[PDB]
Amino acid sequence: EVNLLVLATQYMFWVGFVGMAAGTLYFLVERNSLAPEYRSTATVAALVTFVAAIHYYFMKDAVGTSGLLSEIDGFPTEIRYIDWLVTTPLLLVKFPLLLGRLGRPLLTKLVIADVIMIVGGYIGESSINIAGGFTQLGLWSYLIGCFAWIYIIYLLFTNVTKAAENKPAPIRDALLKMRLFILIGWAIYPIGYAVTLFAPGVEIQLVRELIYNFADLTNKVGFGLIAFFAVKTMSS
Ligand SMILES: *C/C=C(C)/C=C/C=C(C)/C=C/C1=C(C)CCCC1(C)C
Repeated sequence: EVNLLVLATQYMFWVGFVGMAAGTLYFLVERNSLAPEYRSTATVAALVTFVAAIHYYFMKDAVGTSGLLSEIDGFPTEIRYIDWLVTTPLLLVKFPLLLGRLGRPLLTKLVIADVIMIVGGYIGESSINIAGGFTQLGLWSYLIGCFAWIYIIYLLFTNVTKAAENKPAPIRDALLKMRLFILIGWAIYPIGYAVTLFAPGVEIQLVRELIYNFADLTNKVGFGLIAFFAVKTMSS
């Protein structure tokens, strides 16, 4: 029997695709509206939504067109993590990019941590999927991942926060907003993992992907816009 939740998530994957495609085009069109020194801010933001767009395009093949639960296949975990592996670092660079051999140590710390977080997650999810339920590898990977994540938040609310003050108001204020994305917006994913780790089922997975879809829109388009307006405001 055809499933309404399945049809719904099929639709939402298109929403992700179109939202990401549209953000991508916005950033690319408004790039020359920027001083030549700020254009990289738009390009990096566009590259991220672009990657997420390709991710959401290929989700169409994971669910399929059937509407049947049992028809759900593909490699949606790999698709999502390859997206995450590329986009999360490209999102984190927006911090030292707004700041300015003086923003490179911060960047280096951000990305090592981020890489530990993402691949930890991948190892854990893959183990959970293969077993069809809780594994301790699934638990410890996660915890290590969360540690990396908390380390990132620490840098943003200390290192980044302090350097922010030495920047012009609209850049400083953007940087301070951006932090909350990583603290609150990014919290959605490890929460979704926790549910997955302790509550198996295809349907709950579809719901997590739904929520991730909104998280992503916020954390990629939203987060990109914030930084883009600062560099346009400071382009006068
Ligand atoms: C655009 C995609 C984004 C912003 C994805 C962010 C992903 C995370 C913040 C992942 C977090 C995880 C942990 C904090 C612990 C280990 C499990 C991970 C992958 C889910």
